[PDB]
Amino acid sequence: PMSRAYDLVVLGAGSGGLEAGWNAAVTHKKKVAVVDVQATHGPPLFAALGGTCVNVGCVPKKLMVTGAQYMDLIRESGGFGWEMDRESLCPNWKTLIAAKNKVVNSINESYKSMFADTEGLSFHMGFGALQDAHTVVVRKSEDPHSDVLETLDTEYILIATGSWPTRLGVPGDEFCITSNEAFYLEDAPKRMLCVGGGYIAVEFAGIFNGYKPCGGYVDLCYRGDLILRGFDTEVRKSLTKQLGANGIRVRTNLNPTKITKNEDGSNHVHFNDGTEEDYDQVMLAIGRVPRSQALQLDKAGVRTGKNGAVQVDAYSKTSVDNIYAIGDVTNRVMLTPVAINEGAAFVETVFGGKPRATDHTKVACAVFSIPPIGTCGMTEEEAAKNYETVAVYASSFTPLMHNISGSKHKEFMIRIITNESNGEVLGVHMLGDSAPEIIQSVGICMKMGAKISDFHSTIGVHPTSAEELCSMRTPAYFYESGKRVEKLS
Amino acid sequence: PMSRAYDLVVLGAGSGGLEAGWNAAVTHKKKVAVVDVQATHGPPLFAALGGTCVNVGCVPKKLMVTGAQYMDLIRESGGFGWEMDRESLCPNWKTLIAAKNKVVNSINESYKSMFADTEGLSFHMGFGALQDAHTVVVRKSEDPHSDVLETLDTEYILIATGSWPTRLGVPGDEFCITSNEAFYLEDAPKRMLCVGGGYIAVEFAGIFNGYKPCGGYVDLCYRGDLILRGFDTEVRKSLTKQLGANGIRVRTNLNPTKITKNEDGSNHVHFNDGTEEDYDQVMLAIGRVPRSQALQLDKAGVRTGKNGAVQVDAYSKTSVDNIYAIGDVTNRVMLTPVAINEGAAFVETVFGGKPRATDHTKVACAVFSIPPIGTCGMTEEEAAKNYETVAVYASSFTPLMHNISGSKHKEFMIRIITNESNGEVLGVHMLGDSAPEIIQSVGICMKMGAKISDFHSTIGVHPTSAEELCSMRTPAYFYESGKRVEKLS
Ligand SMILES: Cc1cc2nc3c(=O)[nH]c(=O)nc-3n(C[C@H](O)[C@H](O)[C@H](O)COP(=O)(O)OP(=O)(O)OC[C@H]3O[C@@H](n4cnc5c(N)ncnc54)[C@H](O)[C@@H]3O)c2cc1C
Ligand SMILES: Cc1cc2nc3c(=O)[nH]c(=O)nc-3n(C[C@H](O)[C@H](O)[C@H](O)COP(=O)(O)OP(=O)(O)OC[C@H]3O[C@@H](n4cnc5c(N)ncnc54)[C@H](O)[C@@H]3O)c2cc1C
Ligand SMILES: NCCCCc1cn(-c2ccc(-c3nc(CCc4ccccc4)cs3)c(OCCC3CCNCC3)c2)nn1
Ligand SMILES: NCCCCc1cn(-c2ccc(-c3nc(CCc4ccccc4)cs3)c(OCCC3CCNCC3)c2)nn1
Repeated sequence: PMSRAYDLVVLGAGSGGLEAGWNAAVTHKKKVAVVDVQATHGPPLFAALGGTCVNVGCVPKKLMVTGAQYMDLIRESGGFGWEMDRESLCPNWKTLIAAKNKVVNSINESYKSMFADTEGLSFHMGFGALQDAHTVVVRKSEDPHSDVLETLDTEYILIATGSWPTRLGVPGDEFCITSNEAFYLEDAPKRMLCVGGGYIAVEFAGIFNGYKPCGGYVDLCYRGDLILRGFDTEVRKSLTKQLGANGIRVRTNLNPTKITKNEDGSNHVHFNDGTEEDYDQVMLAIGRVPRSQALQLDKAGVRTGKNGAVQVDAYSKTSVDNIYAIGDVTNRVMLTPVAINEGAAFVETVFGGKPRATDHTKVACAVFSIPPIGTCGMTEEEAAKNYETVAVYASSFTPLMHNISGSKHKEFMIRIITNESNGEVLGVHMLGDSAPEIIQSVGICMKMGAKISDFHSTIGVHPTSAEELCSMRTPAYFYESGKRVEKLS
Repeated sequence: PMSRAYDLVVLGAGSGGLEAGWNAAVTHKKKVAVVDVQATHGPPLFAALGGTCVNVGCVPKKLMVTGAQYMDLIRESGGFGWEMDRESLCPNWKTLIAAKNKVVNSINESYKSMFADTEGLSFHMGFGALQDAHTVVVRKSEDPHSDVLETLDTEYILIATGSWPTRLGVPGDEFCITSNEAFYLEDAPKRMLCVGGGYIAVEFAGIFNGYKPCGGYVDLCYRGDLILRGFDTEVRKSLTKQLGANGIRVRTNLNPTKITKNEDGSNHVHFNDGTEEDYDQVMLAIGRVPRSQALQLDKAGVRTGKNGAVQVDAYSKTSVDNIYAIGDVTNRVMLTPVAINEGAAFVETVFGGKPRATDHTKVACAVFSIPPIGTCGMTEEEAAKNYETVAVYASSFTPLMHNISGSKHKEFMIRIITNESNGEVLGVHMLGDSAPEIIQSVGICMKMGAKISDFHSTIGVHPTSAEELCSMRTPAYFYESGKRVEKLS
């Protein structure tokens, strides 16, 4: 049947969008249109071809986290007998950004190669918006009276417009920055305030701390008692302690009430406790909400809810049968590899014939803090709620190399959460160098329903930090009927 | 029954010995005597309380590998904008050794605490030798006419005397060093020749290369075509290439015929090809044979064979019923965690009542080369022999951070070997930073009989090097009836 210009229009050329578009085009010879707002990373729109991850997320972030680590690694080299002037050690921030821009730019460039070279896959630059269930309009600007560039007549629509940082909404909010603006800063700031206690706040605290000029400092300021909500409690306390030792002042039960601009350019910040303080820059990392607010979803009749989240079934389908939505715009787990899996499972479902729903349980993630976190599965707090009897295995050690490096604060931590019944591993929570690498392969065991038996029965790899997974036999303590107990009934 | 001084005498206070001794003593309240030749690391005997691993193996080696990495890491920091004088960058070897000695010393010290503090576990310093099946004699020196220090009357004997470096046996052999002597060298050598192509040769090449003074160099000289026999062929070629780029000259089908001492202290080395060359030091790493040659095993009638290996059944028992032998002295897999498992499984078998034999299949190990290797299970060469149909998955990439670091030679490599029949994963072979950490948890999956299905069905952790395990769906090529084929019948 030769009806409609495109089989599939994809709003958002990000992690979810491109996977879907590319699969649909090459493996199922479908005609696929992919809409995004710019082809290259940067202000004023930030996101681009490749999406948030490539342009202003996972990729550039980890490049910069890697950069800031050299501060620690250079300190540490001295114990191993690397004499070299430590007074001459101020990192050049401009050289880092240049390098990071070069790398992101080459990815954007390799995505233009993809489109020109791949048959039946076209890229449409502007602002997508629905008109009906079968029509997506592309505009110059997001202002819905902007000149219309293209009207894409399509059989299926896939909404993959991702998410956008949330603002603080107080007198002074417009003088603060976010992840987006942080990546283009001309100079590393001397006096830096990271507002928030989520993984972005923490990762960027670590970056700024590494790239701070001589005499500078980083405060991390959080609404609540303990940073990294929904992470292992003892891992969060240990990281709080290690950010401290690395020179990051963590402040809790603290919220800016007001920001005003000083004469030199810096920002005055009033807080809850009465305290006033001056910062060269103030970065809000207080959450990310879906971008559905300009897609005019009301017009097509696709179902919205909790903060513009696209209401979606297991197979990613909206209220309208031909319109699907994946990634951060759905407001489930906001990770790149999830969106990629949802997009892959969308093409298999609709165009493959072979239906599949993404599996959201025990998906491993990481925090690229200094030091880093690797986690997969559930905290002991939620295990003790959903499970009769729960064993908590726990082990903390300092790798011998830190007796030499001077970094004696760098406790490596592993906690495993069990179902007593059958030994099943419900959660693994690691803090320390290499954790994100180790957890990936933990995530495979946990997928295969690994019991604690399966860990301690594995011959170890010496000397390693991971070999301590296979040395955890005796539980530290338990939970029967969701209350902590010294020992088991 | 109150008969015999000790339930158990353990010749060798190493990885195997101490595990066995300690388990027997605390968990089974047995009376345990542990014999070793000195309580502290160092010349002229090197090994000590804690064994080869703690004193002159895994532990000090990795400390020094960690040290040498700083050479690369400091180079790499520049791309991320770490300005600092690179002309002022010669590592102080004396500071490294001091530090490494401090660390090993504290372990030796913590093992004396263990003995004094632990009831029914005594330490007997000298040279063990059998007299009969129930009597171990301890002598001042290994000369079997040395003054006798103790006669230990015992019900069970456990031989855990480990192994010892092999010599080259040519005119000049006595002027060369080994792993043992390398660890106490007063100065880092300017012109270093590592003879051998085993993991020790390669790891030490990397150390010397990091700690070489200004203008110095390291040659790695190997008998055969390709270093690291019994490793993935494409991993060995890739590492050969990366040692090259890191400044190590690899030489193959090359063997020293003769070494003589020069006037200044250096060594003249004649080779096969006719070539003569001068080296400040020459380190032989050409294999390790059991220490059974002074235990006078002939007297007790315990069965020897291939190079003094103690002939042993699955449960570690010698020809004599009450005498067992574990670790490198058996000449199976010569790794610390194996010996520890054999010792643990000896105490459970004999003293526990609950018999168990160590499982030697798909045990993950690592090479602390620069860059490092993580491997578990079988090469495609032996898979293609023992299996009808074999799939080989393979992927090589350069992490984006090396576009910035300048280290563009640092290809990260993963190869998986499958049984086509059922998808089972028979082998995983990784080269690159973090590999030894990643392989540990691969070793758990492979223990649980993971299929390739189980890998690619796992949501990935972004951005990571390990997430490329879960992105390998299409085999690179196969093997039916042990011959390589482009594609499958
Ligand atoms: C600072 C930061 C760090 C992160 N680090 C990690 C990490 O380490 N690991 C990880 O797994 N995840 C990480 N994430 C999360 C990751 O970026 C997202 O989960 C992922 O990008 C979501 O993919 P998506 O397909 O939902 O949308 P995106 O990848 O965000 O793609 C959405 C695209 O839609 C476009 N778009 C928006 N509106 C329109 C419109 N009207 N018309 C057309 N196009 C439009 C945007 O320009 C954008 O390019 C990070 C996120 C941030 C912000
Ligand atoms: C340089 C090097 C690096 C290594 N790196 C690693 C690594 O990274 N990972 C890994 O898993 N393995 C590694 N190994 C291997 C590891 O050291 C051995 O596999 C392990 O130590 C074997 O333990 P064992 O119990 O068999 O004996 P050992 O640990 O060697 O203990 C034997 C002990 O017996 C004592 N002894 C000898 N003869 C007598 C006697 N007559 N009387 C009394 N005592 C005696 C010795 O003094 C010694 O202390 C390495 C080995 C070397 C040499
Ligand atoms: N007519 C059919 C045959 C067409 C055949 C065809 C391929 N390309 C083509 C073009 C590009 C890419 C990519 N590049 C990156 C960025 C990688 C990068 C960039 C710079 C430096 C280092 C690394 C991610 S993806 C690509 O990968 C396919 C996978 C998918 C994964 C899901 N997302 C989209 C890409 C295929 N050009 N022609
Ligand atoms: N009467 C019964 C109760 C006795 C109770 C009792 C314990 N100790 C005791 C004493 C020592 C150690 C060790 N230390 C290291 C070295 C660790 C180290 C050293 C320096 C710096 C950093 C790290 C390895 S092991 C130990 O660990 C038990 C496990 C075993 C594992 C198998 N090998 C032997 C030790 C127990 N002292 N008193």
